[PDB]
Amino acid sequence: SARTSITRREYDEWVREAAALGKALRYPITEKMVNDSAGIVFGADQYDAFKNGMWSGEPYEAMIIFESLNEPAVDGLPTGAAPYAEYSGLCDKLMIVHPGKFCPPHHHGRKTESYEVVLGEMEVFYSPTPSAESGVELLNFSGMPVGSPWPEGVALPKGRESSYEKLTSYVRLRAGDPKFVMHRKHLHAFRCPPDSDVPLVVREVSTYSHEPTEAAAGNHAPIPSWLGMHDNDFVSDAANTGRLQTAIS
Amino acid sequence: SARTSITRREYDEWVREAAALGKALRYPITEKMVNDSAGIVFGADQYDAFKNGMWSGEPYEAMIIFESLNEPAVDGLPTGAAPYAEYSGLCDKLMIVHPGKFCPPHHHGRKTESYEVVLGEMEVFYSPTPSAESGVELLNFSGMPVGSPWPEGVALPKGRESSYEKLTSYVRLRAGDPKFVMHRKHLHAFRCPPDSDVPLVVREVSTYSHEPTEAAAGNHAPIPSWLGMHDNDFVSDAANTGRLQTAIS
Amino acid sequence: SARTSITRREYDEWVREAAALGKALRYPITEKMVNDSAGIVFGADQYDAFKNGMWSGEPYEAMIIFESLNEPAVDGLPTGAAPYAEYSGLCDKLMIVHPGKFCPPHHHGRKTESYEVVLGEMEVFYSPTPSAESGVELLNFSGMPVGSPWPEGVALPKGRESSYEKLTSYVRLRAGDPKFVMHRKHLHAFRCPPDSDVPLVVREVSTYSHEPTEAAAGNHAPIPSWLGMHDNDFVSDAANTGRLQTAIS
Amino acid sequence: SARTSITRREYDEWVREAAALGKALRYPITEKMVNDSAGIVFGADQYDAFKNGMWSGEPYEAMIIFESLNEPAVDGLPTGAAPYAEYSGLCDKLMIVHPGKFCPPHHHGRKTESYEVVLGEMEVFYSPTPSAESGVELLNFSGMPVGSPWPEGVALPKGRESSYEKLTSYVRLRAGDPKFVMHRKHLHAFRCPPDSDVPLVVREVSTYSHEPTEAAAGNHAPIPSWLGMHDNDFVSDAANTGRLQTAIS
Ligand SMILES: OC[C@@H]1O[C@@H](O)[C@@H](O)[C@H]1O
Ligand SMILES: OC[C@@H]1O[C@@H](O)[C@@H](O)[C@H]1O
Ligand SMILES: OC[C@@H]1O[C@@H](O)[C@@H](O)[C@H]1O
Ligand SMILES: OC[C@@H]1O[C@@H](O)[C@@H](O)[C@H]1O
Ligand SMILES: OC[C@@H]1O[C@@H](O)[C@@H](O)[C@H]1O
Ligand SMILES: OC[C@@H]1O[C@@H](O)[C@@H](O)[C@H]1O
Ligand SMILES: OC[C@@H]1O[C@@H](O)[C@@H](O)[C@H]1O
Ligand SMILES: OC[C@@H]1O[C@@H](O)[C@@H](O)[C@H]1O
Ligand SMILES: O[C@@H]1[C@H](O)[C@@H](O)OC[C@@H]1O
Ligand SMILES: O[C@@H]1[C@H](O)[C@@H](O)OC[C@@H]1O
Ligand SMILES: O[C@@H]1[C@H](O)[C@@H](O)OC[C@@H]1O
Ligand SMILES: O[C@@H]1[C@H](O)[C@@H](O)OC[C@@H]1O
Ligand SMILES: O[C@@H]1[C@H](O)[C@@H](O)OC[C@@H]1O
Ligand SMILES: O[C@@H]1[C@H](O)[C@@H](O)OC[C@@H]1O
Ligand SMILES: O[C@@H]1[C@H](O)[C@@H](O)OC[C@@H]1O
Ligand SMILES: O[C@@H]1[C@H](O)[C@@H](O)OC[C@@H]1O
Ligand SMILES: [Co+2]
Ligand SMILES: [Co+2]
Ligand SMILES: [Co+2]
Ligand SMILES: [Co+2]
Repeated sequence: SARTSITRREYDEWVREAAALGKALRYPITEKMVNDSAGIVFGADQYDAFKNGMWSGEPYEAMIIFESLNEPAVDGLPTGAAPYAEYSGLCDKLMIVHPGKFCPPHHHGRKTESYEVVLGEMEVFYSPTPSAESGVELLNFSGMPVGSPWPEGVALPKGRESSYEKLTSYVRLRAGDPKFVMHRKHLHAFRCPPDSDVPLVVREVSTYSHEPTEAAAGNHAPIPSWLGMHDNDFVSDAANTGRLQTAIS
Repeated sequence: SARTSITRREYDEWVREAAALGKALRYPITEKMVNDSAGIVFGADQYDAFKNGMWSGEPYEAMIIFESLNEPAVDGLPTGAAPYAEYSGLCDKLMIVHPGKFCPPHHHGRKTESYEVVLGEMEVFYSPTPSAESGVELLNFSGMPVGSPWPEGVALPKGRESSYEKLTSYVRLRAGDPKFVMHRKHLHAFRCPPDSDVPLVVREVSTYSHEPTEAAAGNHAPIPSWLGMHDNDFVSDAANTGRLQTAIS
Repeated sequence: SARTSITRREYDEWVREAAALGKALRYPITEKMVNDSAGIVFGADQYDAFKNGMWSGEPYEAMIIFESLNEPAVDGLPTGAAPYAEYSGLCDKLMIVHPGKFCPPHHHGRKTESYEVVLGEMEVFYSPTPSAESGVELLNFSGMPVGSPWPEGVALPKGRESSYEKLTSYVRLRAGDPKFVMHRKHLHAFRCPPDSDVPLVVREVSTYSHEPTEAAAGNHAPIPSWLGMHDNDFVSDAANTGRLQTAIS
Repeated sequence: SARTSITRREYDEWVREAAALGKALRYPITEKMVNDSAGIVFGADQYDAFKNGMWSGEPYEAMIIFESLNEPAVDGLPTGAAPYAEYSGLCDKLMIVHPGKFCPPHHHGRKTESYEVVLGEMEVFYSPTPSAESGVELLNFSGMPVGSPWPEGVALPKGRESSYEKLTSYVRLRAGDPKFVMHRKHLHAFRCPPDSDVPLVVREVSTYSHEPTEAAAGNHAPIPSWLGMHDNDFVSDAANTGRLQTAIS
C-alpha cells in the first residue's frame, strides 16, 4: 500500500489551505505562488505521509514553500563580483510544516538563511561545525552558536534516522524571538512539534536560492555559471531527487 | 520658533507607539530595537515636523526603523569574495512613516532593497536610470522598471523640493502586492500619503546595511574594509548629517 | 456512491485546519472548542460535499463553527424578565465557510445576529420581510434594509434550490465594513463565493443561541423554559435534522 | 499647573494612533468611529494624565473606546418584553488602555459584558458580590467567580484609591484565554500593567450600552423608557460627569 504519489485532491487541499493560512498571516502570496511546485515531498517513500494525512502527526519529510522573492541582486555589482554573486541575492519565502513533519537534513554551499517564526514553534536541528570545501580557504566571523542538546523523544522518519546523526545542536524558536541565522555550509533540518495544534509557519529570509526546479526551468540566468547551479545538498540521497518534482495523480 | 530638537516625551510617544504598532502586525521587535536611534529626523530643519506633530500630515523628512536583522553573511565565503562581501548580507527591518512624511531622496552603492507593505500604502519615487561608478564596469540583468509619472499634487518638504528632481518614476505599493525591488545605485525616496488614516508600515528585506551610526559604533567589523563604511548617500546634504543621531532634549 | 458520512481523516483535516486558520486570525479558540460538533453538514445528502472535497467549489450546505461564548446573561435580571430572557444573552463565534458552500436558509424566533467578516467575502441572502408569530404583537424599530437583488449566476445546492426562493435580498460583506445586523424572525443564508482563494471567515456576535445539540446535551438550564428550547428553524427539512450531529466514520 | 483639558494635538495623536493600532489588529473601525468622543478622561483632575503623557506609566483614569456596534435588538420582540429590552441588545467595541491607566470602578444595572484581550494583558478588579436593587427580586444562575486577591503593589490614581476598596477580586486576562464575563450589577474596573510595552487592547462584547452622551444625543429611542437612560454608574463622583465629554482646547 506504500503510496507512490499524492492525489490531485490531497495536493490541492494541502496547498490551498496553506496559502489561505499564509494570507491570514499577512504574507504576500500571489496567484502564481500557489502552484504544483509549492507542496514538496522529499522522496517516493515519503508519500506515505498521505496514507494517514498531514494531521496524523507522523514523522515524514514534506513541506510547503511559498516564495515571494528570489532576487539575484546582480544589477549594480562590479564585474569583479561575478564569481561571488551566487553567494548573495535575496530570497523571501513562507514555509509551512505540519505536526511531526520535517524539512530534512541538508546544507547549502552558498545560501545563508534566517528564520522568523510566524505561527507555531520551530525545532531546528543542526551541526555547529561548518563543512569544508576542498582546496578553498573560507572566511569566518560569527560562526554558529553551539545551542542545546536534542530534547528527549524526537521521532524521526522511518529509514532516514541516520541522516540526522551529525545535526547534534538543537534550538526551539518561537514567534517574537530574535531572528535566527543559519550560516551556509552548516547541516540543518527542522520540524513542527508533533503535538502542535497548528502547522509551523516560518518566514525565511536568505541569500539567493539556486534551484534548477520544474517551476524554475525556463528563466534567464543573470550570470552564466548560475545556469543549472544547485545549492541544496540533502544528506539523504532519496531526498535530493524527489525534491525537484511532486507526483500528483 | 524653528524646532532644533525633539523632547523626550515627543520621542518616546512616537517610537513606543510605533513599536506597539509593529508588534500588533507581528513584526518581531525585541527590547533592544526600541531605542533612541529608532526615530530618525533627516536634518535640523526637519525637527519642525514636531511643531504640529506626526499626524499633521505636513511634508517633512523623518521616519522610524526597527531593524531585526543585519547579517554580514561573511561566514562560509571563499576568501576571494572578501572585497565583494559588502554587497551581500541580509538586513530585515520594519519602517514606519507617518502621513505626508518621507524617507528622503538617496541611493546606495552596495545595498539592494525590496519592499513589502504591511499597513497603509507606499508611494515610491525613483530614477529608473542607475548611477555610474567612475572607473568600474558594472553588471546588468533586470535593471529597474520605468514605472509611471508622478501623480498630481505631491507636497514636498520646504527647502528640499530640488532633491527629488531626478526621481522621475513613481509606483504606489499596497499590502499583498508582489515584492518590489530597488536595485543598488538607484536614487529613491518614498512617503506615506498625507490623507492616510494609518502610518505606512513597510517591511524591507535588503542586503547588508553599512551605517556607522551611534547605535552602531561599538561592534566588530567582519571584514577590515567594512569598518566606517557608509552606504547611504542622501541627495540633500542636510540629510546625511542629522541622520546619524536624533537630538532629544 | 452518494456519501452518507465523513471519514475521521476528512473531518479532522477540515476542522483542525480551520481551527489553525482561526488562531492565525487571532480568534480565541480553546481546546474544547475543537471537537466533533464543530464541523456541520446539513443533511445526509450534503455529505457528498466530501466526494470532491471542501476546495471543489461545489454548492453544498456545510460549515464550521467555533463558539467562544454563549452566555445566558440571566444573572442580575429582574424576575419579571424570565420569559423574555431567551431573546437576550451573548453568543460569540467564528464561522468558516469554504468556497461555494452555504450556511443554509433558516431563521430564528429569538436570536438576532451581527456579522464581521475577518477573511474572504460573505454573500448574504435574506428576506427583508420579518416573519409573523401567530397571536403575538411584536416591536419594530429599525427593521431590515432592503439590500440589492441577487447577482447573476449563483449556484445553489442540488435539491435545495427552492429553500432560497424567499431570501430575495442580497448584500456582499467584506473585512472592514460596518457591522451587519440580521434581526431575529428574518430568513437568511450566506455563502463564500466559489472563486474565493480563501475560506470565508466571519465573526458572529448575536444573542443567546438555543441549540439542544450533542455537544450541548449535558449543561444546566438557567431558566426552566430554555431546556430543550430550539431556535434554529431551517427552511429545508433535511437540514434541521442532520444539523444536531455529524456522522464520522 | 494641574491640566484642565487636552490640546487638539494631544487628543488627535492619542486617538488617531489608537485607531491605527485597532486597524492593525483587524478591528473594523470606520471613519465615524474616530471622533472627539472616542478618547475619554474620567474627571477634570484626570487631565493631568497628559502632563507627562500616555506613555508615562502613571496611574490615571482614561481610555479610548471605538464602538462598532450598539444594536437595541428590539425588532422581533414580543411587546411584553418592552420593559426588559434594556437588558439585552448587542454592543461590540474595542477599548484601548495605556500602561498604568484605568477604566475606573463602576457598575451597570443592565449591561453584562465579556472581554477578549487582543493585545497586551488586562488586569480586572471586581466585586464577586452582586449589588442589590431595592424592591426587586433578581435571577441567579452562574454568578461571578471569586478570582484571586490583588497582586502586590498596584498603583491607584491619586485621590481615587478609595473607589477601588470593594473591588476585592482580581484576574489577569491574556490573548487566547476563554472569554471572561462581567455580569451586570457587579462593581468592576481594569487597567493595563504599568510595565507593558504595548497598550492594552480589548474587545468587549456586551448587551446594549445605555449612554446619553454627546456623540449620542441625537438618535431615535427604540423604546420610550430608553430615552435619557443611563447605565454606567461610577463609584467616584468625579468620574460620572467628565465622562460624557472630553475638553479639547
Ligand atoms: O491556486 C492555483 C492552483 O492551486 C494549486 O493546487 C495549483 O495546482 C494551482 O494550479
Ligand atoms: O487528525 C487526522 C487523522 O488523525 C490521525 O491519526 C491521522 O490518521 C488522520 O487520519
Ligand atoms: O523601550 C526602550 C526605550 O524606549 C525608547 O524611548 C528608548 O528611549 C529606549 O530607552
Ligand atoms: O491631527 C493632529 C493635529 O492636527 C494637525 O493639524 C496637527 O497640527 C496636529 O496638531
Ligand atoms: O483537537 C481536538 C480534537 O480534534 C477534532 O478532530 C475533534 O475530534 C477533537 O477530538
Ligand atoms: O482543488 C481541490 C480539488 O479540485 C476540485 O475540483 C475538487 O474536485 C478537489 O478534488
Ligand atoms: O479621524 C476623524 C477625526 O480624528 C479625530 O481626532 C476626531 O477629531 C475626528 O474629527
Ligand atoms: O516615555 C514617555 C515619557 O516618559 C515618561 O516618563 C513620561 O514622562 C513621558 O514624558
Ligand atoms: O543522538 C541524538 C540524535 O539521535 C542524533 O541523530 O543527533 C544527536 C542527538 O543528540
Ligand atoms: O527553499 C528552501 C529554504 O531555502 C530552506 O528551507 O532550505 C531548503 C530550501 O532551499
Ligand atoms: O516634476 C515632478 C517632480 O516635481 C520632480 O521632482 O520629479 C518628476 C515629477 O514628475
Ligand atoms: O535602513 C534604511 C533602509 O535600508 C532604506 O530605507 O534605505 C535607507 C536606510 O538605509
Ligand atoms: O430569483 C433569485 C433566486 O433564484 C431566488 O431563490 O431568490 C431571489 C433571486 O433573485
Ligand atoms: O450558530 C449559528 C449562528 O448563530 C448563525 O449562523 O445561525 C445558525 C447557527 O445558529
Ligand atoms: O486591599 C487591596 C486594595 O487596596 C483594595 O482597594 O481592594 C482589595 C485589595 O486587596
Ligand atoms: O462602553 C464601556 C464598556 O461597556 C465598559 O468598559 O463599561 C464602561 C463603558 O460603558
Ligand atoms: Co536550508
Ligand atoms: Co534606501
Ligand atoms: Co442564523
Ligand atoms: Co463596565
